[PDB]
Amino acid sequence: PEMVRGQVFDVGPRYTNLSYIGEGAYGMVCSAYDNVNKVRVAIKKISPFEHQTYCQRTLREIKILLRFRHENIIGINDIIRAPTIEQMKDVYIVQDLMETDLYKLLKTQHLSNDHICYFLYQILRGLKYIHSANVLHRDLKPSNLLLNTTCDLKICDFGLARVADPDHDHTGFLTEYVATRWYRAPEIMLNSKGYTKSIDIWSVGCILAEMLSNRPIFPGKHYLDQLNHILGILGSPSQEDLNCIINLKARNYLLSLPHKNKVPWNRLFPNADSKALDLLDKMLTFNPHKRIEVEQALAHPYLEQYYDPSDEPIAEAPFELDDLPKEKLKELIFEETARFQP
Ligand SMILES: *CCC(=O)N1CCCC[C@@H]1c1cncn1C
Repeated sequence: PEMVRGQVFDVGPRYTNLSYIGEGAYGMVCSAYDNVNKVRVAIKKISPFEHQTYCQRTLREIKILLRFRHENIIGINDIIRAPTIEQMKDVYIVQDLMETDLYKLLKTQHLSNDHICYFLYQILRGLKYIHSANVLHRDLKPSNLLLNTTCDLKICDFGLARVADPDHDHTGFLTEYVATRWYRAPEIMLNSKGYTKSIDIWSVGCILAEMLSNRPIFPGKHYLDQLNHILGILGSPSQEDLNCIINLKARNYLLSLPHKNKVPWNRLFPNADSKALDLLDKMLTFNPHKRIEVEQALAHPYLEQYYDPSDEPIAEAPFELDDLPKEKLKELIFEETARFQP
């Protein structure tokens, strides 16, 4: 077996000429030369089988990415594992290699207004398909937006995705949450489990703001600080928006704060296109019921050069793991990956 950094990275004779990339969210990832399709590919090694929560996220991603087929969503090209459940310890997921990502690009490149527009279009076009499948991504951020040399954009990492469940979204105040802090909507900290499509639109809003200035807009240093940063820019919520929060601990926390003024977007982003700021405002709306939806966002004047609903496909087949034990989830991972065996 191929070895990388002194660890097994056993991708078989199909995949040769390995090169270390890094230790991605759930293990090692390498590029490799695909001897069948004659291109370099990305391969991540997953070792989830000792833990039920890791089985769950691995299975979630595999099931979702195998069903989805969309230009702005990363596919799965191939899955490598042992021929039997007993011998299966690792799974290698093979995907199109993408030269960079929006996190890397934002750390050293100024984006033109045309690049911002085109990136936002592609994010929303992918997101339209995801939401049309009744799925929430729940971890949109620059590092999950892959880009190739011609700036084609693909959304990555469906490990934290869920089927939407708006009727069960309500929870109490300061309920712990899994997804990345700077891109978390204000309601996560107040009264929401992140089971509605509006949680993804907030994340896209944060990404848009980050494209405009190369700095995260709400860089919270820990959990409740994130809400401090959001309110610092949006200002104090209105009475109507407070009345939408029935939970008393969350309501009374917001009422306890001194008045904070809205910072105008054109002062924060003096070089931005005014249409980009109007769409930004609508994505970063405090009240998630008033927040713009993905299809409205595509139809916004900022994106008029690209908007074409007939070329913005939806899923044909929209989508309990939570308490299946890990033994059962290994079997389901084995089954979900069987089509890639000879
Ligand atoms: C979800 C992000 C991810 O898997 N990658 C981006 C960072 C490098 C490794 C991954 C990559 C590169 N090209 C394609 N893919 C999936």
